[PDB]
Amino acid sequence: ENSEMDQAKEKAKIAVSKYMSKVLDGVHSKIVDLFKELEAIKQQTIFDIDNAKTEVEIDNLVHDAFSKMNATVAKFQKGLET
Amino acid sequence: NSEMDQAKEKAKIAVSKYMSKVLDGVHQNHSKIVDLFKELEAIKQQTIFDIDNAKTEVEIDNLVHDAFSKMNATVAKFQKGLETN
Repeated sequence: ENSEMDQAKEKAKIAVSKYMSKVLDGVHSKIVDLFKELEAIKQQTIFDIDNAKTEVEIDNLVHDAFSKMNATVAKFQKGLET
Repeated sequence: NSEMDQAKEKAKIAVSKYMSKVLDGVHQNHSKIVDLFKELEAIKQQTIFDIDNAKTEVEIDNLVHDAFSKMNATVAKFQKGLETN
């Protein structure tokens, strides 16, 4: 009844997982807290995608997760300063 | 001395390589992904400059990590820009 919109949800969920890997690579300790925080954002974004009703809510949810994940890595980096 | 010289060389390369690393997986009528690339290129040159002027090896580290932190914040601002309404 509602394919295509179910593919969009499925690709967005995967993209959120795939991005979390990417933002971990090149990052090299409060890093375990970095893991946990990113995980929290990913879980919360995939839960909200599962409830999205349009393609713009889905896309907004993805790019917001992307934004939050880069931000979290920014605080982490700033925090390795002395 | 020549170990400060080598510490400076290696920091510049970490800043240069990371600028590729941050852009990976970032993909999405038209995006400001060209201004994000000019913005990242700006943070890099500023930082490569500041490394040369750095006094100690603890300052070199603060510089590298501060640059890492700026590039993720820039990418973060770029992603937020991609939302709508």
